[PDB]
Amino acid sequence: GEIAQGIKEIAKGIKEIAWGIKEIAQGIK
Amino acid sequence: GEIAQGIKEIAKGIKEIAWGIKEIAQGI
Amino acid sequence: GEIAQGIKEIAKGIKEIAWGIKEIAQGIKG
Amino acid sequence: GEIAQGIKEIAKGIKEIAWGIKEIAQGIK
Amino acid sequence: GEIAQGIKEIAKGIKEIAWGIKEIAQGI
Amino acid sequence: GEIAQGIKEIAKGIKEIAWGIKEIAQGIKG
Repeated sequence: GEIAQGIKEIAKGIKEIAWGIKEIAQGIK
Repeated sequence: GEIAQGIKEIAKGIKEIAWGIKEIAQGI
Repeated sequence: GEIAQGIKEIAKGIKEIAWGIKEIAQGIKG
Repeated sequence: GEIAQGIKEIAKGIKEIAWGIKEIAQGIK
Repeated sequence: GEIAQGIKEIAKGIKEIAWGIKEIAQGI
Repeated sequence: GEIAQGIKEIAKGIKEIAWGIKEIAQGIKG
């Protein structure tokens, strides 16, 4: 499904955002 | 299903983003 | 439902992100 | 609906995140 | 419906967040 | 669908946010 695909792509991007935010948080410390 | 799984994975990632944002806010 | 629960947990996390971003924005004012 | 309510609350929080990010972006300049 | 409207408003807010993040990245 | 379109536009914006966050993270390395 187009919706199923979109949700999968959002999940992937959110995982990448979570990683980058942790990098920023550690990089500020 | 696949949608239920995707929503669960998004919820998990958003919880992790919320924690990291709090760490940035405290770190600043 | 599992979807209903997931959406509720996303709403909760988004509220927490919104709070932290506001704290950062104010904290950059010093 | 619980889903309808959740989506409304997410939309509200995303609007607030958009505002705060713009504040940070301007505050960095 | 209400869900379709909410998803449209989320899409709009995410576009605005994407622009602001790019401004921060360029500003840094 | 309107929902299908909205989800696609969210996916696109989230990919762009992910890119910008990576740029910030690397840019904080200098």
